[PDB]
Amino acid sequence: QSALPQPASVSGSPGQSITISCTGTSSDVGGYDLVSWYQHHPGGAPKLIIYEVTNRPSGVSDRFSGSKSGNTASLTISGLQAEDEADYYCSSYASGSTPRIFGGGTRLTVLGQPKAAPSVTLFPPSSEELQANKATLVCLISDFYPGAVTVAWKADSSPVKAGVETTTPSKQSNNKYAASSYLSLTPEQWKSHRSYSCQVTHEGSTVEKTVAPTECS
Amino acid sequence: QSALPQPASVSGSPGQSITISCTGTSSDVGGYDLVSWYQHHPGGAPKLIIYEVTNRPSGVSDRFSGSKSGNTASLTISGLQAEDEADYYCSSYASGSTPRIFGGGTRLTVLGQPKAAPSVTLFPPSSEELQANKATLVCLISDFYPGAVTVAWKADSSPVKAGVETTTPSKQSNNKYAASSYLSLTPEQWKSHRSYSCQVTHEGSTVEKTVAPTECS
Repeated sequence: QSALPQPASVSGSPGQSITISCTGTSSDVGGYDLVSWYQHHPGGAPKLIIYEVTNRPSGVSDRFSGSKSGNTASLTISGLQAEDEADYYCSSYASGSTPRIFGGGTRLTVLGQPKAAPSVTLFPPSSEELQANKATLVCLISDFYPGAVTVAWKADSSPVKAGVETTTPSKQSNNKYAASSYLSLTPEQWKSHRSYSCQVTHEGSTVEKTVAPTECS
Repeated sequence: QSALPQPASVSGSPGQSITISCTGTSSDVGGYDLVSWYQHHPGGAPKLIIYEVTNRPSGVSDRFSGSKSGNTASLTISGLQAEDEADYYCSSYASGSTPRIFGGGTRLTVLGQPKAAPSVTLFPPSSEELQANKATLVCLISDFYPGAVTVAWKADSSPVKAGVETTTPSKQSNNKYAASSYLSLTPEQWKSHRSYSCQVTHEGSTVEKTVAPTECS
């Protein structure tokens, strides 16, 4: 059955208030008082936050409330908090054969959250990695907001992008983002050049950390 | 409410059958014959495929079926096909504050190529980083399929969770996945132990990589 149309996404700021709509028809949202809403943080389990149009399970913040008018239902969130950032869905009892149809979901981004520069950390090819005749440098970028980051490499004060590989900013528990830039090199080209560096640029600023061939007894 | 735990990840090949479980209590799964299963493709709307434990709404193939025994419910998909690949959730009616509790979901992977065991590489704290009174270990996981892994860290045969951040696996060019996990530590904790080890599990198979403070003798 065709889903209940919902805004693909919405954005707000801490303390603000947002409304997410769920468009139904006289056969569902508008035919009964059985509309539910779910909050779902990807990776986690969906959570029932509203049922029977306006019922809010105990344990669910009063900042959330639901309602409907005609064939459209809405979920309103007040005093937006960073933790409200998640996906939200609606569903309704239907007059057809389907016992319950669902909305297509709405991703709610909570902006305004504090900014922060990344704490890049450069690693030299490990001992074992060198065994398999391999050598890769790791530029660990962590605790930064937004997930906006651009990285470059220098081979003895000379830009070299032959072997660069950066990951897509994965979010973390501390809510800040993290990513790693790899430089798949040769145990040959590493034990040759003097020192490799990593230049991470986050929101205008730019940080650098260099590492050179390490050897011991 | 506490999520009804279900397997994080399961895989199957075209034509085979797979079974996913949902664990609950006498207050929910056990207390009613109101278990549901939903199929959800990321980006799309959740689709109800099983309700009332074993009931199947119209339009839904006979390949899907549910059942329960005590406090554990189960979904079975037979004659697997590429399209069945998605996140699956269960839910049950419940007594108490919230009317319906949901499971954490299970990502099903219908094998479309041979499985690739993960290649793991562990990096020790750089001397440079150590100076700044910081200690970070990086664990790299590459070329694995299905794209799911769990990562754990140990200190001389003992668990660790503080400072443990692990990324989401991302699909690579070669159609296989990668991921990484780092562990923040104090140069003390580092030197304080004989060694730390990274444990990666893929499809039940677990491999380890260990590192020791000892750099020079």
